[PDB]
Amino acid sequence: MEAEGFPRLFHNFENVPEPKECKKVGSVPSYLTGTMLRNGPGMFTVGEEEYKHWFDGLGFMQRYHFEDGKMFYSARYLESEAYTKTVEAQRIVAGTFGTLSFPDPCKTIFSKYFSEFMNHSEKHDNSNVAFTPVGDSLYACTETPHMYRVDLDTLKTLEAADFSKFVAVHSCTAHQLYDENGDVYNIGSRFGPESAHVFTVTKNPKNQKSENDHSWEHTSKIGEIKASDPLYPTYMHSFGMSENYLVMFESPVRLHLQKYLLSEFVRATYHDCLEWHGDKDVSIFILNKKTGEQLPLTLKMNPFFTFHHANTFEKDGCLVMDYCRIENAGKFDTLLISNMKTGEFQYDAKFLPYLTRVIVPMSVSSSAKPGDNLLKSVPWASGCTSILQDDGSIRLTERRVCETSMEFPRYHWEKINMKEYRYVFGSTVFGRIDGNLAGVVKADLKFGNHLIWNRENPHQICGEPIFVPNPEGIEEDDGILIVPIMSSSEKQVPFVLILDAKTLEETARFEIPEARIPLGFHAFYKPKN
Amino acid sequence: MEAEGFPRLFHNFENVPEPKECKKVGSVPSYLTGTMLRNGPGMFTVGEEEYKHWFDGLGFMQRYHFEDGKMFYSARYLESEAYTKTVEAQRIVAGTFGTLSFPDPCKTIFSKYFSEFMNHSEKHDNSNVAFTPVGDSLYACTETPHMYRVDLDTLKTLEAADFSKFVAVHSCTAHQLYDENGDVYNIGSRFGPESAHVFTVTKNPKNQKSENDHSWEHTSKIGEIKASDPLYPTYMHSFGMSENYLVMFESPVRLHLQKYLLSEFVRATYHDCLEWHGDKDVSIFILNKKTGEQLPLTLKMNPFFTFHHANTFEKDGCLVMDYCRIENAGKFDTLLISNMKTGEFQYDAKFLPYLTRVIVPMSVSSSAKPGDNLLKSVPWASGCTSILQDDGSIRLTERRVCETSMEFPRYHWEKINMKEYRYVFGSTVFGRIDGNLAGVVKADLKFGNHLIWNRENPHQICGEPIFVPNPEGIEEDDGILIVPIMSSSEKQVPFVLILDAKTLEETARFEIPEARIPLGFHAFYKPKN
Ligand SMILES: [Fe+3]
Ligand SMILES: [Fe+3]
Repeated sequence: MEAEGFPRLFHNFENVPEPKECKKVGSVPSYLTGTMLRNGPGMFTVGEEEYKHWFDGLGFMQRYHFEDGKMFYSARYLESEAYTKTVEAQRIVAGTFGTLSFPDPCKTIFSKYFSEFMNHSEKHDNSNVAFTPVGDSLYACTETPHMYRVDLDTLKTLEAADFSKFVAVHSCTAHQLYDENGDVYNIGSRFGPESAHVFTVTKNPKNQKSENDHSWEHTSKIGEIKASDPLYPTYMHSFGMSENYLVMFESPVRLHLQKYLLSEFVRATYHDCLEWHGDKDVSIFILNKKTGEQLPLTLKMNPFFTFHHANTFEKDGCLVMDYCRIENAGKFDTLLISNMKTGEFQYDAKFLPYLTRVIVPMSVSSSAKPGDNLLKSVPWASGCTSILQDDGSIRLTERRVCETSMEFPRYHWEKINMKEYRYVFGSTVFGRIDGNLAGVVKADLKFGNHLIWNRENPHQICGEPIFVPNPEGIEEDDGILIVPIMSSSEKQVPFVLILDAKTLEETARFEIPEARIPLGFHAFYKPKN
Repeated sequence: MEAEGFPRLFHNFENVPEPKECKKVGSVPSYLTGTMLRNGPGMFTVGEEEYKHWFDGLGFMQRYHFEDGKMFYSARYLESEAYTKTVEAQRIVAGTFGTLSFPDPCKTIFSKYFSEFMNHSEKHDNSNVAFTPVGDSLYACTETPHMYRVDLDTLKTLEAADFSKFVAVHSCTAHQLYDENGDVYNIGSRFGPESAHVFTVTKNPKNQKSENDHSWEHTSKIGEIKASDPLYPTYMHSFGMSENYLVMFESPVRLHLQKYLLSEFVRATYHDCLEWHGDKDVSIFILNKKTGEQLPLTLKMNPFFTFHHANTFEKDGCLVMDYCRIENAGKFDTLLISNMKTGEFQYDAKFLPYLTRVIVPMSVSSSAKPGDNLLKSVPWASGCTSILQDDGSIRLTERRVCETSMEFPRYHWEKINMKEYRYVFGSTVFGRIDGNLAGVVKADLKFGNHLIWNRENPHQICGEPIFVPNPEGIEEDDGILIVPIMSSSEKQVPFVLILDAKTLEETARFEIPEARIPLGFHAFYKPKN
């Protein structure tokens, strides 16, 4: 394992099976009682073989448990089929986002399988992206229907769950959204000659007669919207939800569907099948949550990609969408492990994300004429324009909310999910081209008074910040942020940073009693009460 | 069209239908009476679309006719099916090596054609590579069975010839070798679950019951050798021939056969389907020309690729093979038109070719022990080793003949084809990494002095040198070289350079009365007597 640099983060992690108390410096509030589960990649080499993409590493989950003003750390691999098969074969066996599976001599274009492959859907279950709450439990997810319930206290892998038993989808996001009733929404792709994006809701099994309090059984299709090009449907990482609407971008990142359906024979990864179609406008697709009907407006924007939406809400007949905008994501080669090991991913200017707002008029007034900015009468919409076109469509321009590049956006879900709001917290892990020292950004959506927490040295890397509210608080930022601080150097111990969300001033940190924590993805904080 | 640079060479050429006398400076020998036909790419744009690879341009043939101490120039497109379809087009209609045609909406994996595609074979007849003599005529060839007879005087496209009507191959080289009897040898690939390399002879249609004196009908399989990996057979550009043997390299450039067979659905070019398998040794495959039996020796080398073999001959029970060795050819992306337009192709150090010799022992003595260099008692084999292996195989190492990078090798075919010899003439068109000005190289295979003719300015590009013998001569180099000098500048007229082969000193040049001649490939000189 290398002493310093990003290669250090790509050596295999080992289980930390027993929770270890972490060295605390500072103080935490009385309401910091709960458990944060973090998902991400942890196994990058198997024997002499190496995974290719950041998204590929086998899921290695961590538990950050807060109790009596202390923090306890543990970590374990997810016991997926992908993991078990690879550990038992000491070879890369299961396909992942960007690494080939072992070639099967019985699956060639000259074998009988070539006559059966359309009947088959190969299970991809490296659920290393995030955790999704369903009733009383958390499920580890990736961008497939194949999930695992995970024990909050022990990180034990419990039973598998197959989303596609309830709705016919081939892929789906690992970023399901949920509301105050605990109902869980997703969008998935059903591939075919008329590929469609399928919008789903899963009712909270606790609020209804169910087989158990963590069941997915109450899952149904809300509606669906066809891909513009059925053979090149958009890739999708996340989507947005307001009180009444679900919204997605038809991005320039497209899946080459015929190549993916044949990928076993042409020996292509899912990653190989992504293409950047810069010659096409982005479209906004909006579905009514109650009727399942698509909003009848054509909504076009200049090309861009977003991994993550922030919050989404309705105001004055408009749909407000915040998201982290990337000018040209390509096909995500920037996040190949070879390009991250050098650190050069951080300086790919066209790939860096910036928090961005777009404002969609949900109706066009009868007095409006082509060329009119339909937002001109919306005072709070300054910096966005949504211009009526000659053909009745609308062209939307965005406002960059913050000049500091940021991603992994989070907000005060308990108070203002699906409502007008002021703050987005994010991380600068993707990089920066202006030399800024920022690690965590608190972006101000109303007055532009942004706050930052700076990385203390070049070996610190900020993870996704999680907002935990003060139960006795009233303002949107009355709470703390939990921020995992990863380390790319043996000179820097990893730690969990606790910030006052109002000021981004540190109140405590907890040093991890291990040399490394993963260059990970998303985390979920479950309060004890 | 730009005033200067390689982009000049990638604008479409226009027909020059009538021979134009060229401005002569200097003097030529009395025996320079004959016709040189040159093949190469000339049409690179169709409407606003552009072909992608150097190998793609539709064939544009030139005639350089030497007579009465004069040279006459004319040029015309080859009237293939591809050309005929394309002039009547506005987008790329005929697919080539590295460019797709427009997609057929009825040929998706969801259509009935997906059940029929293995029965269908699309004709690729852009015969733009070289000319091959068969009886009394010349045939324009590419790396497919589809050829055209071409009139020596008018460049008129005559009748098509389909090699696959006489032997079952899917592809074959455009670098057929021939002997003093006018027999024509090739190697072609028959793809399938046990892909094989098929070795062929075409008996001179003269001296035999034939439909005419240029017929391919007397074509038979000499034998065949299976690919080591039937789904990854080697790409092949050329091969070698001695008095009694045919020899080919199983190179690291491999065809991804499954991807190629499915290329209509995954929208891949043949070029896209080439891959560099750097982790594999090169194998030498040798076939006896008379008996069709494969040499029962296993012969391995460190990876490399060669476009062009030079001469090949037997001596003292060994098989001597000369060829232009490239360390890492990748999948030929260096020769994409985008990378040639910038001139940067000339400085890809691992892609540059170097004339090279390897020496194959055709038997292993009973006294030989593993670890023995089987060439140790062969005095002239210095710098080469063929070391017997523990498993009975032979591992061969090569000798770099000349330190100046060179390709398009030619030799004094009339005197020493298939015999021991001294000289290879070549061009530096592929580039150089040391800034040298060399244009034409005369390499000495007997450890002698290599001679060079230097380009006069950076806008001169040397084509393939052809050796024309002095009939009164005795020495191997008693003759002249004909060298097309292409121009990348409106300040430089293209011309044909006539060099004394003994000294590589110019005796004459003929200025072409056109602004450009193509960045072309191979040429054939047919003497008038
Ligand atoms: Fe994500
Ligand atoms: Fe060639």
